[PDB]
Amino acid sequence: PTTENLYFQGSMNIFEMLRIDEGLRLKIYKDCEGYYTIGIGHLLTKSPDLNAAKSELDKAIGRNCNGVITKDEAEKLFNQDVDAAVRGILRNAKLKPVYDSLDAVRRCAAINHVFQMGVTGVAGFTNVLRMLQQKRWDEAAVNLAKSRWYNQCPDRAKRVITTFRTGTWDAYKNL
Ligand SMILES: Cc1cc(C(F)(F)F)n[nH]1
Repeated sequence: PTTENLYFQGSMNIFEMLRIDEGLRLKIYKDCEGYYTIGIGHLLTKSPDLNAAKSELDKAIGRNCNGVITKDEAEKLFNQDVDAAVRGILRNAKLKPVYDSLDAVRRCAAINHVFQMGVTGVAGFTNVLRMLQQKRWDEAAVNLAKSRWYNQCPDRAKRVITTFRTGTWDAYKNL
């Protein structure tokens, strides 16, 4: 690896990781599962009612948005959502010990996974949790690739799975 390649891990963190997986959109859109989304992966609601999504947006941002936000507002919401996912892991009796056992890069993959799926969803991968704690990375990655989370929307999940496999940032290189 070049001097520049060795610097690349210092440029990657949970914010950059999720920014790649979720993208950045300033207008309400439907995600791969058809849920109204905005910003960097902010799920507004699971209701099919666009009006509900706009109401949630205005609540979340604190002004009359009519379905559009600024980059700065997207980033604020993004930071709040990342903090929520981290807090969700750390207060959970099942996730915390697994997360604690992980290296820094795999901890990012964990926060990412919880950001995407929510705490109970993630805690439901009983076997994968045990595999991660036991450093059975290949098996963990194979089992993650069976999940509806990955299979329903592979492009959003694939990088995270690879990261659980390797504990490196390689999946986020050369976009
Ligand atoms: C499958 C899984 C476990 C985890 C965590 F949060 F580290 F426990 N995140 N994703």
